[PDB]
Amino acid sequence: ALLRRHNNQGDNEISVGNLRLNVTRRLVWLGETALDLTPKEYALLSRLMMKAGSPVHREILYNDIYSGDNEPATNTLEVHIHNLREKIGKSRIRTVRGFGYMLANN
DNA sequence: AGAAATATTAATTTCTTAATATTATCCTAAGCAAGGTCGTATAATGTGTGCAGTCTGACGCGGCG
Repeated sequence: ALLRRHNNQGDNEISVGNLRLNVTRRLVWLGETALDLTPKEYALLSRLMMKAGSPVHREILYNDIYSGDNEPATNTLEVHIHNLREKIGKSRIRTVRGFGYMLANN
């Protein structure tokens, strides 16, 4: 409840185009079908959709999926975004060099 | 049943190359404001410190008879 009221502005459903995300139920809906999303990809997608339209920093994402203790040594955020874009479509997740990524609303 | 060891899918770093698109040097041409020099033909021809308040006592020393 807390997380939802603060970040998702109180709403239980994020509606961006054909993407619909129930953050409380952990459910992602491409159009009307359901998607099998790994934990990490779910976290990334959650964050991008909550801050709809506005690019999120790379470091914000890196913290958001990676617990302080287990921090890897190589390219992971990029691969996770790649698979998120493969399961969702290259159009949704636009790349903003230097300052992370952005989910397009328009 | 409550763990307690095992086989599977499955979520996931890790390189790797290529690649792929963005982005940021670079570099020279050119341009514009700024800084430096010349050129002036009525005639014009010598000076300001514009003073300075005796400090001062030996003392050096150059004279100085």
